[PDB]
Amino acid sequence: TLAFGDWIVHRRWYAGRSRELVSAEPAVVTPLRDDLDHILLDVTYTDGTVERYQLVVRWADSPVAGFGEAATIGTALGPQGERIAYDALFDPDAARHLLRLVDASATVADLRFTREPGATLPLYAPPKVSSAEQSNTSVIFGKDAMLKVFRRVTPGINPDIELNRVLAQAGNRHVARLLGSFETSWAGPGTDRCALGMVTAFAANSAEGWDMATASAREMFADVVGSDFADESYRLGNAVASVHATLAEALGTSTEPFPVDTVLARLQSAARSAPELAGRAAAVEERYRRLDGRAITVQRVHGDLHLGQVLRTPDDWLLIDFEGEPGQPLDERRRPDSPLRDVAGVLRSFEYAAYQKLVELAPEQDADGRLADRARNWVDRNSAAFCAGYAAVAGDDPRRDGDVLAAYELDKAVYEAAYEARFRPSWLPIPMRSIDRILGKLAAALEHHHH
Ligand SMILES: [Mg+2]
Repeated sequence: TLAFGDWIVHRRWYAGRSRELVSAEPAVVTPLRDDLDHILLDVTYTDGTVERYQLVVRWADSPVAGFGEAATIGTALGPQGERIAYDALFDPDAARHLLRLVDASATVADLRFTREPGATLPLYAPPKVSSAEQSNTSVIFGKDAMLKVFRRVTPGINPDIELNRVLAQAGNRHVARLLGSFETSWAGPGTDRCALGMVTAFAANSAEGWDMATASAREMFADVVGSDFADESYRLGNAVASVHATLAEALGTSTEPFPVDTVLARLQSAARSAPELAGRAAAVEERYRRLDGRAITVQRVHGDLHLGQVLRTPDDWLLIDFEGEPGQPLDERRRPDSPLRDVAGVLRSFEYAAYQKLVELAPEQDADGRLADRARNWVDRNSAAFCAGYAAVAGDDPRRDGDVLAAYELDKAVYEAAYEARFRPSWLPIPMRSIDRILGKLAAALEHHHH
């Protein structure tokens, strides 16, 4: 008996949105220590839907200084008197205990922990909660590993754990290597699995691709595009193609028709959010319909790839965060898709990294368009370098199937336009300019005029 409902609604990882909660009750309580409980908490809404959250509770018989407001869940009487319930993920000892359960591949009631074979976990290292992690809770152990504990939990195979495991077990170096994970069942022993968390190698001294790209795209007086960031873009292309190759080998490839109806439905929806799109919708639809019946090769992919999802360590580019297409249910997130769609996601990301500058300037600051010209030249240079690096590993240039590639870029830009129109109108010119450019790129490719 803790007032879970009163506490959870204030948490940044709580996704109740505006909704009235009917109840918030533990579905399963699993003791880990005499003062540590693992809880699956079911929150029920007025429409009858239930959303499950994972909580770990540290009990204290007296107020413990280290915990702040967000980590204080409530109070209850126990067998030795009054107790305060804290969010145990903010307790270094409790976080270390979870890491030790992973290390041992322990089974505690219906909780199953597993250490990846041959992995070493930093049981000695100081645990610190990462403030950057928003949707889940992450605890970084020294400079060696990160424990990510899922907050909202759902049944089925977790794609981030699944694909990271495939990549690590195959020896692919372009990941933050999976070191362990843990899970439970959805409705007691013998029912659907429910992933609970993961442990990955942590890279100190890394840089986010988006930060490196934007720094390059902002260098003053850089009218002659430089080779240093092109070299990085090439190495990034190598890494993405290497990840795709490992995934294709492990999880297979297959053929499907280009998904004309799906991209048309996205276009129809987007055009409702962004009226600017109506003027382009007929042209977009024509290009998509030219792909009706086109067979495409599909495989397991990253699914939400952009420069925010890649890290440069001193030695390599890594891809992270394989949960898949945002907003989609788990089954959909595990569908195979074209590797060219992941390539398209990086190309869109280059466009934003260069053109963010322009939407933030006053018109008078680029009256003759010379900074816009530089942005275009920078995107072209680094897109070519990325595709070339991809080709060097894949043995096939993504630009070869240029029609399919451009159609995926176009579908992303249509979706971006709807987003910017709703949430950031000043950024709308970025995907609108892309749509007109890509319409020509795609028309050229559909006629086999691309290089
Ligand atoms: Mg991410």
